[PDB]
Amino acid sequence: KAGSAAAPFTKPFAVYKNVKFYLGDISHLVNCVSFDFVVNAANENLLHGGGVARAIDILTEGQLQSLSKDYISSNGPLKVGAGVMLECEKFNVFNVVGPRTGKHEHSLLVEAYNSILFENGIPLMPLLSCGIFGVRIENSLKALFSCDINKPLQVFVYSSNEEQAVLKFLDGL
Repeated sequence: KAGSAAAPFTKPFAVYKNVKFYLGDISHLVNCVSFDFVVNAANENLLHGGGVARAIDILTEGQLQSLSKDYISSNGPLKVGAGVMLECEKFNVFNVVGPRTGKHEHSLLVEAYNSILFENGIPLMPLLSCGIFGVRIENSLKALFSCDINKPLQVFVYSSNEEQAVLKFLDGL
């Protein structure tokens, strides 16, 4: 929930330099914080049937998936590490593909986080590759903080376990 809003804001549970972290559903947080685009942790085929992808698709009333079908028909699956901005009616959604855990996960997460950073403006974004893709949250955080972050990021996590992982990670800096 917004504390208030000349542009919305809410208390992050942690801040490190440019990066603010929030515990919250993206469906809620799009009304809590200030951001220029939302980041969808997408799969290569831009099939947004589950997770944060489905939350964002529902927020865009199916526009994300329809724009994604067009993008795929014209351009093909996103490369792991790459992202594409799809401008929906109410939200610009940057769809970025984190790697699955294994070889090259760090460099690929770094490419993905850099693609977010190369978009204009402030993202409201999850950490990438956590959960289903199997990357340890600590490694996802490590990749993110491996990048030159010269703009504000609004980063969200869903569980108190993730929140503790972030606070522990941040403590070690």
